Amino acid sequence: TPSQIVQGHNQVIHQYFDEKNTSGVLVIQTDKKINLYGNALSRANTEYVPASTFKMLNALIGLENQKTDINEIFKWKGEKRSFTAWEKDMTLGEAMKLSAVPVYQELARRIGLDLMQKEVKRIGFGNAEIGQQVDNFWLVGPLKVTPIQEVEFVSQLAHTQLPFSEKVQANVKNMLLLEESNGYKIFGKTGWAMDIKPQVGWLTGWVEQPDGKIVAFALNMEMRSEMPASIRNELLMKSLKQLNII
Ligand SMILES: *C(=O)[C@H]([C@@H](C)O)[C@@]1(C)CC(S[C@@H]2CN[C@H](C(=O)N(C)C)C2)=C(C(=O)O)N1
Repeated sequence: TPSQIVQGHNQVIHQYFDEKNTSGVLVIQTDKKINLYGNALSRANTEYVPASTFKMLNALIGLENQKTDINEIFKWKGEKRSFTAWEKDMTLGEAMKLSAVPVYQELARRIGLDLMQKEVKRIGFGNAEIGQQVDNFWLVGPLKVTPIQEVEFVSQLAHTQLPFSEKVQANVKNMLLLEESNGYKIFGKTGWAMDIKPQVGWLTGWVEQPDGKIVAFALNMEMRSEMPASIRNELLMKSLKQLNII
């Protein structure tokens, strides 16, 4: 009789990242319990630049301090943008889905360096340091945050427990819906800091199960330029299925 290799979800998710030849961690939180998966668990408590995951907090700060509203159409004023898909007028929510950096740079400059630093420190997000460059501090430093801190943050958002008004948190959640089917909802925000070394990739969000249970997640991995952006979504969805969260 031969031996049989027994693949549990811990081993499977570890090998998902190995198969992509990179280091990654997946942080899961539900019922105030955090579990770590992937092939590089030390990443969970390591600080990285948040990249576009910071758009969640940018939106919260801008709406709470009445620098914008959910119906405002941010105009494309004619510069060549990184993607043709971004060259249009759009709302905060559409810019969230597209990760349209110039919309959130315009918002960050409305907030201003002083109010932004104060609010980031009030929330206590990551190292809570934004430096002197108001339009890129989440992309190239100095702001950094751990994956555990991101799962804690996004779980509070999902439960309307952040120190913001309830309506503002509800509105930002609505900007983050990615998928609905069979009574499940998946919310989240990607990030990819391409201009630092090593590059860092994020997918932070939560699943609402059909009975209303919230299972939050923060995927964090080393990126390389040859990777398709969808690698983050692929690794997340395969892992969530292995964990029976979806
Ligand atoms: C934010 O993390 C990052 C920097 C430049 O602010 C950004 C915008 C780069 C990418 S990858 C690329 C950008 N938008 C593409 C896309 O998915 N759409 C819908 C056009 C992919 C991201 C990202 O994680 O998506 N953010």
